Amino acid sequence: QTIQPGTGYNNGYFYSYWNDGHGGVTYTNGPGGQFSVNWSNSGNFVGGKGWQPGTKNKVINFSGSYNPNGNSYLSVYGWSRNPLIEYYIVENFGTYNPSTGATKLGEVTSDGSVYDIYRTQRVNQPSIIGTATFYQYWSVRRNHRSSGSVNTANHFNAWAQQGLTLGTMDYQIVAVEGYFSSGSASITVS
Repeated sequence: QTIQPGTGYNNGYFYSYWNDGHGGVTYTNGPGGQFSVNWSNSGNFVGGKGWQPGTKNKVINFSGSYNPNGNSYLSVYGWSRNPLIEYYIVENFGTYNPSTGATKLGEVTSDGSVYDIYRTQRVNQPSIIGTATFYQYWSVRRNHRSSGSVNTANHFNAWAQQGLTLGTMDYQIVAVEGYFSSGSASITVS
């Protein structure tokens, strides 16, 4: 019932599950848009369900439970190509706000909360095209939650307004990410 890292389709949804090989993570696809993650003294991992490709105006619905113990995120997460960008619309997190130390590039209101916007840079890091230097875009929700709706156009438009351009979309998922933590989560996407 559980899987090792990979990508594919499961009950009509794209999934991606990646880990750094440290151990301590269990990823399980469920019926429809559902997936779960249970982790205990993990390394870095990212898993969840959605679409390949994403779109720039999707309304993404999610529902469930998210119980990190340590550094983890719950986000709409994905990539663009040309330019290569890794992006996040962060609905909830654990012990670390991923924007800590990052330069704030604005605010956007969407789906019941203000979000703060940031750009960061990854230097010679793994990516969907190989080792690369690339930007990351962040919207960080002020009011944390583990169910709701995300109107991705509000974010992508706000990012563009601020000079944060997206290329052609690659995948787009609701993802549970961890970085050397423990936790459990069970999320249904639509």
